Formats: sequence, C-alpha cells, structure tokens
Amino acid sequence: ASGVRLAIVASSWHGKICDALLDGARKVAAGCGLDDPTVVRVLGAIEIPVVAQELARNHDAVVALGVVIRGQTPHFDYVCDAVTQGLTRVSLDSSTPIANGVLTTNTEEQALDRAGLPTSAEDKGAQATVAALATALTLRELRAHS
Amino acid sequence: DASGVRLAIVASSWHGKICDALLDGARKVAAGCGLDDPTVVRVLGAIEIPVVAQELARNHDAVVALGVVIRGQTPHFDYVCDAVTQGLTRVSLDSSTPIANGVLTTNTEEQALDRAGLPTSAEDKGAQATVAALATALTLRELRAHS
Amino acid sequence: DASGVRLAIVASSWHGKICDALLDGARKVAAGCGLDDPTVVRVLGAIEIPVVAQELARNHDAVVALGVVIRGQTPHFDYVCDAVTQGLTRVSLDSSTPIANGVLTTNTEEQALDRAGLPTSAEDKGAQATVAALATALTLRELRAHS
Amino acid sequence: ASGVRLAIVASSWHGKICDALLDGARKVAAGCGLDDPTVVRVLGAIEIPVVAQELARNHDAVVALGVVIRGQTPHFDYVCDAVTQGLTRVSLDSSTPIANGVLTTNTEEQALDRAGLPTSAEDKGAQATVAALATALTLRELRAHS
Amino acid sequence: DASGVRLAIVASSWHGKICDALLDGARKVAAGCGLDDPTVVRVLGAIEIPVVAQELARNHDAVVALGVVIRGQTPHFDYVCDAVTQGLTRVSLDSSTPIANGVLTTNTEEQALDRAGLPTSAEDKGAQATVAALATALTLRELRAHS
Ligand SMILES: O=c1[nH]c(Cl)c(CCCCOP(=O)(O)O)c(=O)[nH]1
Ligand SMILES: O=c1[nH]c(Cl)c(CCCCOP(=O)(O)O)c(=O)[nH]1
Ligand SMILES: O=c1[nH]c(Cl)c(CCCCOP(=O)(O)O)c(=O)[nH]1
Ligand SMILES: O=c1[nH]c(Cl)c(CCCCOP(=O)(O)O)c(=O)[nH]1
Ligand SMILES: O=c1[nH]c(Cl)c(CCCCOP(=O)(O)O)c(=O)[nH]1
Ligand SMILES: [K+]
Ligand SMILES: [K+]
Ligand SMILES: [K+]
Ligand SMILES: [K+]
Ligand SMILES: [K+]
Ligand SMILES: [K+]
Ligand SMILES: [K+]
Ligand SMILES: [K+]
Ligand SMILES: [K+]
Ligand SMILES: [K+]
Ligand SMILES: [K+]
Ligand SMILES: [K+]
Ligand SMILES: [K+]
Ligand SMILES: [K+]
Ligand SMILES: [K+]
Ligand SMILES: [K+]
Repeated sequence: ASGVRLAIVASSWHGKICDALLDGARKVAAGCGLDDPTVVRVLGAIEIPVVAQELARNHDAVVALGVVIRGQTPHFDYVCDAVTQGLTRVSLDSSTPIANGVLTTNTEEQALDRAGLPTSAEDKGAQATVAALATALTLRELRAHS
Repeated sequence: DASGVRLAIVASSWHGKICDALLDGARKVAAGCGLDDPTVVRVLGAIEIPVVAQELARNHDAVVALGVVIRGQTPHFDYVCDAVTQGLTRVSLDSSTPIANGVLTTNTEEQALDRAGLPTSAEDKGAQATVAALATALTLRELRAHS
Repeated sequence: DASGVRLAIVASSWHGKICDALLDGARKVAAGCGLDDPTVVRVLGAIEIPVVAQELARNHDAVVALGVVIRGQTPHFDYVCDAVTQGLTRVSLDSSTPIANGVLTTNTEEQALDRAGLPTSAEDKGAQATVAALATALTLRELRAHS
Repeated sequence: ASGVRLAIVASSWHGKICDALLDGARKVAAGCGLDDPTVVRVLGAIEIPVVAQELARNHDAVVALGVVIRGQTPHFDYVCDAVTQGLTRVSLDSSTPIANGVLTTNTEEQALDRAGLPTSAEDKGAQATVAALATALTLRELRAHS
Repeated sequence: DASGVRLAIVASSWHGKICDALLDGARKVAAGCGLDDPTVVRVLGAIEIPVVAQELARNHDAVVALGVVIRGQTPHFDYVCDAVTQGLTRVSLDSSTPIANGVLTTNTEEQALDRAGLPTSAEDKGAQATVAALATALTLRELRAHS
C-alpha cells in the first residue's frame, strides 16, 4: 500500500478514546509503508463529513475516527444519523472510500473496549485503516491501466 | 485566534428564553475570538433553519445553527428532528461549509434549559457549536489553496 | 406585513374535516398579513404533497404543506411520514424556497383535531406553518440581492 | 381522466396479495376510461424504484405496487427504508407522481385486509391509482397550456 | 436465458463462512442462467460495498450486493445498516442499474446461517438476490430502446 494517498480525520470529543483510535490507524498506516498520512483534528463527529469532503479531493482514502456516546436525550440518535448520511454521501460524491472508525456506543466502557487500549477487545482505528487501504487497492485495480 | 473568519448565526424562536440563551452563548464566543459582528438571523422554528442556513453559507466561512426541539405528545418530534438533520447535513456538503450543531433535541424542557447556558445550566450548546464552527473554518482555511 | 410575498398552499384531503380546518388557519394568517388570494391546491394524501409542492415552488416565495397522517394498525405510518419528510426537505433546498410544516403526524384522531385550530383546539398548525412560511420568505428577501 | 398515460409496476413477492393489488389498480384505470396502462412485474419491493425510474420517463404517473411483511429479523425495516428513499427520489427527479401502493405490514392478515379482496376492509391498489390519476391531472392544470 | 447480461457481484468478508455461502448461491444461479464468469469483487465489510458497487455499475447491467451484518452490543448495527441502505439505493438510481439486495441484517448468527443457502438453511439469500438482479436487468432491457 506504499503508493496510496491516505487521509485521517479524527474528532476530539472524548480525548483519550480518540487519541487511541488515531494511534491505531497511524500504526497500521506505518506498518503498510505509509509513514506520513494527512492527519486532521476536528472537535466533534458532526464536523467530520465536511473535512472528509475536502480531504477526499486529493487522497485515495479517508479514515473517519470519532466517538459518539449516548447521553440523556435523543441527541445521540441525530448526531449518528448526520454522520452516517454525510460520510455515505461524501464517499459516493468523490468515489473514494471513507472508512468507518466512528464509535457509536451506549457507554464509555464500550468505547474504551473498541479503541485498542492495552486491555480492549478490539481496535477500530486499526480496523478502519485496513478497510480504507484494502478498498483503495481494490478500486485502483478495477480502474484504468495500462 | 479566529478574527478573519466570516461567521453567520441562524437561530430559531420556538422556545424564546432557551433560544435567546443559545444565541447569547454563540455571540459571546464569537466576541471572545475577535468577532464582534457576525451575521445574525432569526427564524420561527427548526424546520426553517436549513433554507436560511443555505442562503448564509453562500458568503460565510461557517454557520452556527441554533434551535430547540422538545418532544410533545405525538411522533412529530421525530420528523422535525429528521428534517433538520437531513437539511443541515445536505447544506454543509452542497456548500462545503461547516454548519455547526447547536440545535437542542430533548425529551423535556428541563433538559433543554440545562443545555442552553442559562445561569444554572450544566452546559452551553450555543457556545460549543460556535467553537466547532470557528475551529473547522480555520482548519479548512489551512487545508485549502494558499501559497 | 407580507403583502408582496407569493404564497402557495397545498393541502391533502385524507381526513377532510381536519384538512379543511388547517387550510382555514393558513388562509386567515395569509389574509391578516395582506394576502387575500394565495395559490391553493388540493391533493389526495400526504404522499402527493412533495411532487405538487415542487411544482408550486417554481413560481412562489413560500409553500405551505398541509395534511394529516394518523397512525393505524401497521408500521405504514412511519414510512408515509418518512417519505413526506425526505421530500419536503429536498424540495425546499432544491428550490431554495421555504416549505412550511403544517403536516400533522399523530397517534389518534383526538390529537390531530386538537392541533387543527377548531374552536376547542389547543393549537392551529395551519396558522403556525403559514406564519413560518411568510416570515422566512421575508427574511430571505432581505438576505438576497437588492440595491 | 382518460387522457393520462399510466404505468403500474408491481412486485411478485407474496404473489396472491400482489395480484389483488394489481387487479384493484386495473379496475380503477378501466373505470376511469384509460388506454390500458403499461404494466411491469418485478420480484420484490427493492427492485421497484429502478423500474419506476424507467417508466417515469414515458408516463404521467406511476403506480407502485408491492407487499412487505415483517419477518424474524430487522430486514423488514431496511427493505421499507430503501423503497421509501427510492420512490421519493424517483418522483422528485422525474417530477412525476409515484403513487403509494406498497403495503408494509406486520402480518399477512393485515396485508390481505388491505388488498381489495371481497372481505377486505380496504383496497390499496385502488387508493394508489386514484392518487396517481388525480395528481397527474392536477399537475397538468398547474403546468403550461392554453 | 441471461447469457447476454453483464453481471457483477460484490461481497464483503465480515463473517467469512456466511459471505462465502452467499457468494456460492449467487454463482450457481448465474451459471444456471448461462453466466459462467461474472465479475466478482471482495470487500472487507458492508460499509465498503456502495463505493465498489458504484464502480462496478459503470461497466455492468446488474450488481449483486452480498454481505452480513449481525447486531452486536452497541447501536452500531443500526448505523451500518442505514449506511448500506442509503448507499446502495443512491447507486442503483444514479446509475439506473439494478443493485440487488443480498445483504443479511440479522440479530443472531443462527439467523444469518439459516438465510445463507447452506445445506440446512431455510432459504438462500445469495440465490435470491441474483435472480432479482438478472430478472430486473432483462426487464429494463425490454423497456429501453431497441429495434
Ligand atoms: O462527537 C460527538 N460525540 C458526542 Cl459523545 C456528542 C454528544 C452525544 C450526545 C450526548 O448528550 P446528551 O444527550 O445532551 O446527554 C456530540 O455531540 N458529538
Ligand atoms: O423548532 C421547533 N421546535 C419544536 Cl419543539 C417543534 C414541535 C415539537 C413537536 C411537539 O408537539 P406535539 O408532538 O404536537 O405534542 C417544531 O415543530 N419546531
Ligand atoms: O395523508 C395520509 N394520511 C394518512 Cl393518515 C395515511 C394512512 C396512514 C395509516 C395507515 O393505516 P394502517 O393501514 O392501519 O397502518 C396516508 O396514507 N396518507
Ligand atoms: O418485496 C419484498 N417483500 C418482502 Cl415481505 C421482503 C422480505 C421481508 C423480510 C422478512 O424476512 P426475515 O426478516 O428474514 O424473517 C423482501 O425482501 N421484499
Ligand atoms: O459488514 C459488516 N458486518 C458487520 Cl456484522 C459489522 C458489525 C456490526 C456490529 C458491531 O458490534 P458492536 O461493536 O458490539 O455493536 C460491520 O461493521 N460490518
Ligand atoms: K479521491
Ligand atoms: K451513557
Ligand atoms: K489504539
Ligand atoms: K461558504
Ligand atoms: K416533553
Ligand atoms: K447562554
Ligand atoms: K493547502
Ligand atoms: K421559488
Ligand atoms: K390510531
Ligand atoms: K383552523
Ligand atoms: K442583501
Ligand atoms: K414523466
Ligand atoms: K410476521
Ligand atoms: K399554468
Ligand atoms: K450500468
Ligand atoms: K447478536
């Protein structure tokens, strides 16, 4: 994957968990021969699609990282609807994979469990970067050459 | 920071005290960041915000959307929140412009009060949404064309 | 006052009595604001509104959507309300024209009656939507080009 | 209303219920004096929008007929979501009424009761055709003419 | 006789054994209808299907979408299914190409196995989706311009 132009946009709402996701994505990127992907920080998940849209203009793949955790109101449902709709539209408008590393949990421990910390069951940042890179390589192979 | 950003704020009026409080928070953040004169526009309800947001996005770096939807006796709340979600999301991507989320969507009036940055509120979504708008605008300025 | 704005109203007919009442509300607000002859068009059910509202938006500053969707025995209500929600939101932004929300989405007949501005009704969604349509039309006029 | 150009697309999943919807639609078009409508069969509700899109290029109105009955899984919800987004989009892209004749029920009993059979409470194939026809005529009047 | 139709199949790999069974059902229908060599592409998860389906749609009469989403401990399952639903629906209509539904969306693994055309499965979702794809391609063929 050393030739792929990779972008990562990570939100900052719930800082420790977001850093963990990013750390996972970067390590997968580096392990695949990419030492310097484009990394951009935004505040919350609502801000990801617009930044992903900009990044997709000149990258083969964008990894979307963030953490939405349910509060006391229906607001959680609408934040996740907005991000779902936006990323989906961005990937199709740009014909570019936007990988899903945006945790959507009922609880904080569930998010921690999926963030790739030493005792976590899995790592979404890593998983989303693999998805982005595999899908970019597939698309490159399907498209025009040579 | 933030003094060159062209900010717009669109605020509904459906629950007066709450709406005015969100708008105050948005405006105080803008002033704190060197923005004394953002474009401020008022609409009746949340459903009116997207079309007005769309107009504003043509000549601003960021738009803050403020409103309050509180659940009543019917499914109506669900559809109002869906319309706004789809609309703001479409607007931000059609215009490549941050549309910051300061629209409260609550089960109770208590909860909305608690999130509007009134004296005894736990938090202020109006202030938070303005931080998001300004920061994303600045990020986009950095990402886009300059030499 | 809105004596210069071009208003259209599209009202469905499924549940006639409540629909006529919504229309009455809409027309009264219109007349009170200086508009005695808005464009009024009738459609069968709520699913017909967006396509007609689309046509009306090409020739008006605001469209008021009126209708009544009352829950039955099946999930069907959800998908009818979903469709109207997506459509009207699309139409408003495609045409950059306010499409005002006067479409009741209720669990019972009692609830729709209570929101249709009949004599003993708690409120009048037709009136409310119409105020939203005109105030938004006027706001947009002030925002857009004039010399 | 004898001058409107009418197309009907019906899915075949739950065949007995689908035919009764179609018969209801056919009776209303015949009673309103139409030149026999363009009638197309598709397998399930999921296929309706893409065929509706084709028919909409050559017709004043499309009647969409189908039956979705909830099963053991959440699949029902997503099937109904797809058809909702699709037809809505098709009607607005083409500026053409796409009438609602898609039953979305919990049980087979409920579908039967809405399919215009002798002991049925309602006739949705009929209801949808009236809506299509009336909306076609309304748009014809709103649009440009002498 | 579908020997003339250009068929693509995109299948995810999340839950490998089940995806493979779905693919096998698809292939068998395809081969039974005269198509020994359809375009087959593997993607990681269901989120990746729309963008690849879009690419396939430029060069094919029909695309079959195969995949498996099984609900976990969080609301994540709902959003993943919302994304796939919206994406595929958008792709079929942008490109006017049948995109057949072979994406399982189940609460349990047991449910998904039962729908995947295994020896003891109640039904075969892969086979079903392919019949839908091919049949819809043929219909569109007769509906469109020919002599
Ligand atoms: O990126 C993000 N993440 C999260 Cl967790 C939230 C808040 C989730 C909503 C919880 O708040 P409550 O519903 O007001 O208690 C957000 O807005 N944006
Ligand atoms: O900006 C807004 N805010 C709110 Cl709270 C509503 C009504 C919420 C619906 C509650 O009332 P009920 O469902 O009729 O009891 C709106 O339409 N537009
Ligand atoms: O404008 C409208 N209004 C209403 Cl109330 C309906 C019926 C929705 C409820 C259906 O009843 P069920 O068939 O028992 O679910 C509609 O289709 N179109
Ligand atoms: O036109 C249609 N109709 C119906 Cl009823 C279905 C399946 C309903 C899904 C129920 O099955 P289960 O959820 O697997 O038990 C479809 O796909 N397409
Ligand atoms: O193609 C797919 N399939 C599936 Cl099953 C998933 C997992 C959805 C369930 C996630 O588990 P949770 O994190 O425990 O909610 C996916 O992301 N992509
Ligand atoms: K790109
Ligand atoms: K929680
Ligand atoms: K990690
Ligand atoms: K702008
Ligand atoms: K309440
Ligand atoms: K405040
Ligand atoms: K730059
Ligand atoms: K207009
Ligand atoms: K009822
Ligand atoms: K009234
Ligand atoms: K102006
Ligand atoms: K047409
Ligand atoms: K059932
Ligand atoms: K005319
Ligand atoms: K094609
Ligand atoms: K499970």
